[PDB]
Amino acid sequence: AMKLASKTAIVTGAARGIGFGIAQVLAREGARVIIADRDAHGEAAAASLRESGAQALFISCNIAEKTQVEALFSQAEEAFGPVDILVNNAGINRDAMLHKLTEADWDTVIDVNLKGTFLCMQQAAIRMRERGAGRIINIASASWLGNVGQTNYSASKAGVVGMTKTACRELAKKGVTVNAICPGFIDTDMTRGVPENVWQIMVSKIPAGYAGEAKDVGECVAFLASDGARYINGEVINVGGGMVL
Amino acid sequence: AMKLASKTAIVTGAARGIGFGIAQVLAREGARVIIADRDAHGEAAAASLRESGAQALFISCNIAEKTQVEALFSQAEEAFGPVDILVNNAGINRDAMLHKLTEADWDTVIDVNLKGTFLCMQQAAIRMRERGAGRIINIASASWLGNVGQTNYSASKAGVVGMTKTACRELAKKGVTVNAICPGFIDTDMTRGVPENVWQIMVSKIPAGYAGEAKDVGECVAFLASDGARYINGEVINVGGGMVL
Amino acid sequence: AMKLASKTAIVTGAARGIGFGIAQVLAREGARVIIADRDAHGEAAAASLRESGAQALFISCNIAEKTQVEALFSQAEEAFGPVDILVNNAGINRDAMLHKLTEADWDTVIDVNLKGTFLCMQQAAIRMRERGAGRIINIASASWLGNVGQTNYSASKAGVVGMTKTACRELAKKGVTVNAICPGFIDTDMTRGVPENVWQIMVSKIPAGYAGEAKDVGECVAFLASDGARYINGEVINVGGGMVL
Amino acid sequence: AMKLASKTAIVTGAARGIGFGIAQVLAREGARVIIADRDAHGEAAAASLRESGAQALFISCNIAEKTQVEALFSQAEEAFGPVDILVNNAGINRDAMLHKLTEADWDTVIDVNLKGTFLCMQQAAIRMRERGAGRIINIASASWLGNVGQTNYSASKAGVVGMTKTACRELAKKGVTVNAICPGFIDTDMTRGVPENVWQIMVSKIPAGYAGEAKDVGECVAFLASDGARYINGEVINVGGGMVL
Ligand SMILES: NC(=O)C1=CN([C@@H]2O[C@H](COP(=O)(O)OP(=O)(O)OC[C@H]3O[C@@H](n4cnc5c(N)ncnc54)[C@H](O)[C@@H]3O)[C@@H](O)[C@H]2O)C=CC1
Ligand SMILES: NC(=O)C1=CN([C@@H]2O[C@H](COP(=O)(O)OP(=O)(O)OC[C@H]3O[C@@H](n4cnc5c(N)ncnc54)[C@H](O)[C@@H]3O)[C@@H](O)[C@H]2O)C=CC1
Ligand SMILES: [Cl-]
Ligand SMILES: [Cl-]
Ligand SMILES: [Cl-]
Ligand SMILES: [Cl-]
Ligand SMILES: [Cl-]
Ligand SMILES: [Cl-]
Ligand SMILES: [Cl-]
Ligand SMILES: [Cl-]
Ligand SMILES: [K+]
Ligand SMILES: [K+]
Repeated sequence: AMKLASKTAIVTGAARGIGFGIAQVLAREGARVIIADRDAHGEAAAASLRESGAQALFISCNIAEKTQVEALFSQAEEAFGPVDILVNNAGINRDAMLHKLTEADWDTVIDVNLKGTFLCMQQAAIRMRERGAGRIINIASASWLGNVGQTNYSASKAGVVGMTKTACRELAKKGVTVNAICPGFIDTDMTRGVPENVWQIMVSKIPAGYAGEAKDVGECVAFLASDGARYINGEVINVGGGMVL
Repeated sequence: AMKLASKTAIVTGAARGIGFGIAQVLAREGARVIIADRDAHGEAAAASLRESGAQALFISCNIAEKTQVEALFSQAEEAFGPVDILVNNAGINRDAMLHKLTEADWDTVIDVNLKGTFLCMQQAAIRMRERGAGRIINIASASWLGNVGQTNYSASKAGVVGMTKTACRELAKKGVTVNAICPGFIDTDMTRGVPENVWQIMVSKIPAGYAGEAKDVGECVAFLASDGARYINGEVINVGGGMVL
Repeated sequence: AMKLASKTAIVTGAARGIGFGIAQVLAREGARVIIADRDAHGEAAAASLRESGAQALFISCNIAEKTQVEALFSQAEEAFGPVDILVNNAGINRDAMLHKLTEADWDTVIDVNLKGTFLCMQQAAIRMRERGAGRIINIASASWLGNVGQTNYSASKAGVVGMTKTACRELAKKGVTVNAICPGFIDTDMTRGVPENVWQIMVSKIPAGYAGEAKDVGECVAFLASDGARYINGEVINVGGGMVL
Repeated sequence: AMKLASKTAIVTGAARGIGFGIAQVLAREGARVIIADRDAHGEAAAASLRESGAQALFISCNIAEKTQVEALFSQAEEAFGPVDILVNNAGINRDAMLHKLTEADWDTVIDVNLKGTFLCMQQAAIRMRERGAGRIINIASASWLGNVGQTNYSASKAGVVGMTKTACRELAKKGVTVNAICPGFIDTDMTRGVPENVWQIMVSKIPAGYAGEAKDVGECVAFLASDGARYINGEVINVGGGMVL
C-alpha cells in the first residue's frame, strides 16, 4: 500500500511547483517529508501535507550556502531520524542570450542550480555511504542538451547530469542510487509567468499534446526512491510527454 | 494497492528468464497476463501465475509470422478483453564476429528480435490508437550501443530503440506511451551458463557490485505500465546497476 | 598535398546525391574511387570523376545480395588494389505510419539499409583486420532517434549505429576505425522530390537556415578517412547544421 | 593548400599539453595563433610556433576575470586581426570524492573550466555574430558523463557541453559553428607522472590499444575550424580510440 513507509525524504524547493508535487507523491507513499526551501511559503506547504495526514516539517534553507545545508541535514535527522531520500529540485532561471548574459546572472544561476545541488548531494553522500543505503534524485532540465537564451541554465543542468553519473560510480557499491529527472514543460507558477504565445509554442513541441503536472514528476521520483528501482542508477529519465527540446 | 488491476498485458518470450520475471511483477499488480512464446514451457509458466492467484494464459506464437501475431491479439482479447499493455521481450542470440557472422544467423536474430518487435507493435498501434489509451514497453539490451561478437544483436536492439522513439512521435497524441528498457547483467538460467570465473569478473565491473534479477526489469515495466508514468514517452531506461557496457 | 593520396575507396550509392558528393571529395583528396551502385547512372558518375583528372570505376551491385557484395570487393581490388576505405551510403525509404507499414516495405528497407550495410562491413572487416589498417564510414540518419512515418527507416539507421559501435570494439585494436555520419537534411534528388510545404517545414528546423550540400557530408568523410582521424572510433557525427529532428 | 590560411585563432591554456598540440596543428594549417594562458611558458610556446615559420603571439591571461578576457580579444584582434577561431582548452583538476571535495576545490574548478569557457565564448559571440562567420571549439572531457573523484570536473565539462549546444542554437543562423571535443586518455608531460601499472590499466580501457597524442585532438580541431565543417554544429566528438570512460 505504502512502498515508502518508514523513509525520511528531503525535497529542496518543495514550497511550490514541481517540488511540492514530489512532496505530495512521497507523502502519499507514507514517506516523512522535509520541505527544504528558501521561501517561508514552505511552512504553508508543510502544514498542507500534515493536514492531509502525512508527517511534514519546513526547514528554511538557501542550498547555495554550505552552513545552511549542514543545518538542513542536522535538523532533518533530529526531527525524523536518518534521511533515506534526497530530491534536489531547487532551481532558478536568469535567461539571456550568450552575448548579453551578465556576470551576475551567470554567478547566481551556477551558485544555486550547480553548487547548491553539489552541497546537498555531499551531505547526503557523507551519511548514506556509511549507512549502506540511500536515494539521491536530481531534477535537471530538457535544456541540459541546449536551449536558446539559457547559456547559464543549460550549463548548470548539464553539470547536474555529470555529477549524477559521477555520484552513481562512487556510491553504487554502497547500495545507493543517484538518478536525474529531466522534466520537459510542467505547469507551475514559473511556466504560468511566461507570455500567452510562449505557452502555445512550447505545448506545440509536446507529442502528448499538453503541459505535464507537478505530480507527473512526483510519480517518477517515488518510483526511483522505492526498493524496486534499486538496479536503476546514473540514469536520466525525461518526463516531458516525449518532447525533444 | 493494485495499480495494474483491470488491465490486460501481453508479454512475448515470457516462458522463462527475464520475460517470466516481468510476467510475475505485472501479475503481482493484479494484471491479466498473456504469455506469448514458441517455448512449450510457457504453459507451466502461465499455470505458476494462476497458482499465485492471478489470471494468466499461454499462447504458442511465433512473432516472426504476421498471421500468428494477428491471431495472438485476437485470441488474447476474446479471453481477457482489450490489450492495454504490450511487453516486447522475445529476443534470441546468435553471437559471432563481424568477419564470420553467417547470413543465416543474421536473418534469424533480425527476423525475431527486430521484425518480431515490429509486427507486435503494429498490431498494438492499430488498436491502441483507436481506444485513445495504451502502453508499449520494448525490452532492448545494454548491447544497443555496441558489444563484441554481437553485430546482429546490437543491430536488432539498436533498431528496437529507433522504433520506440518513432512510435512515441506517432502515438503520444493518442494517449499511448512507447518506452524501452535496457537490462544489464541479469542473473537467470540462460546467463548461469558462462564460466563462473568470467561471471565474477563481469559482476566486478557492475558499480552496484551484484547481478540484477528478472523482477528488477519487471519493477521498471510495472511502473511504465501504470497511469502515473503517462508523461514518460520515448525513453530508454537502463536496469544494469549503473553499468556502462 | 592530398591527404587520401595512394588510397582506394568504395562508396555505395555514389551514383547521385550524398554518395556522389562523397566520391567527389574523396577524389579531390587523390583517392581512387569505386562507384558501387545498383543504378547504371553510376557509370556516368565514374566517367565524370575520370574527366576531372581522378581515377574512378563503376561496379553494378545490389548490397542486399551477398554474392554481388563479394564480387564488388574482388573486382575493386583487382582494379585499384587493396580497399583502404569503405563508405556505406546506399539506402532507401518506404515511409508509412506504424499502423499501415506493409510487411513488404519493412523487408525491403531492412534488407537494404541494415543487412546491405552489414554484408559490406563484413567484406571490409575480413580484409582490413589482416592488413592492420582500414576505414569504415556508415551513413545513418538523424532519424536513428525517431521520426514520424519512418518505423522501418529509423530501425535500419539505428541498427547501423549499433553495428558501428560493435565493429569499433572488434576492429579498433587492428588499427581500423568504424564511424557513422548522421546527415540532417541534405539537398538531393530524393529530398527535392517531396512537396514544397514539407521542404520548408524541414528547413525551418535547421538552425543554420538551409539544407546542406552533398559535399558537406563528403568533407566529414574525407576527414574520418585520413590518418589525422585515427583516434576517432565508434562516433556518431551529425552533419545537419545543428538540426535536432 | 593549407585550409586555415589568413585565419586568426585563440587557444586558451595552450602553453603546454593538449592546448599546445592544438596550436601546432592550427599553425601547420597556416592559421595565426594567439596562445592565451596564465603560464609564463606561453612565450616559449608562441616562440616555438614562430621558429616553425608561423605567426604566433602569447598573451598572459586569467580567463576567470572578464576584464582580462576582454583585453585578450582586444589585443588579439589589434595584432592579428579578427578572431575567426576560438579554442577553449583552459582546464584544471582538483579531484576528490563527493564526500571530501572542499568548497575551495569546487570553486576553482568551476571558476576556470566553466565560467572561464563562458567569458571567452561570450567575447567570441559578440564579435562573430556581427561578422556572420566564426568557429568556437570547446575541449570538454570523457568525464562529462561521469568519472570517479571528479564531481567538480565532470560538472564543469558537462556544463561546457550544455553551453556548446546552446550557443549552436543562437549562432548557427549567424554562420557560426559551436562544437565540443572530448579527449580520452592523451599522453602529455602532464600525464607521464603516474606509474606504468596505472598507465596499463587506463590503456586496457582503450579499444585502439594505445594512448592518444596532443596532435590527435588538434587534427579534429583543425577540421571543425575549416570552411568544410560549416554544417557540423552543436556536436560532441570523442577523440579517445573508442574508449568509453
Ligand atoms: N517548470 C518547468 O517546466 C521546468 C522546470 N525545471 C526545474 O524544476 C525545478 C522546479 O521548477 P518549478 O517548480 O517550475 O520552479 P518554481 O520557481 O515554481 O519553484 C522552485 C522553488 O525552488 C525554491 N528555490 C529556488 N532557489 C532556491 C535556493 N537557492 N534554495 C532553496 N530553495 C530555492 C523556490 O523558493 C521555489 O519554491 C527547477 O530546478 C527547475 O529548473 C526543469 C525543467 C522544466
Ligand atoms: N538526403 C538526405 O537528406 C538524407 C539522406 N540520408 C541517407 O543518405 C544516403 C543517400 O541519400 P540520398 O543521396 O539523398 O539518396 P538518393 O536516393 O538520391 O541516392 C541513394 C543511392 O543509393 C543507391 N542504392 C539504393 N539502394 C541500393 C542498393 N540496395 N544497392 C546499391 N545501391 C543502392 C541508389 O541507386 C542511389 O544512387 C541514404 O542512405 C539516405 O538514407 C540520411 C539522412 C538524410
Ligand atoms: Cl557583467
Ligand atoms: Cl543566492
Ligand atoms: Cl500537480
Ligand atoms: Cl517497490
Ligand atoms: Cl563469412
Ligand atoms: Cl553465410
Ligand atoms: Cl496492416
Ligand atoms: Cl570546505
Ligand atoms: K535515458
Ligand atoms: K556524438
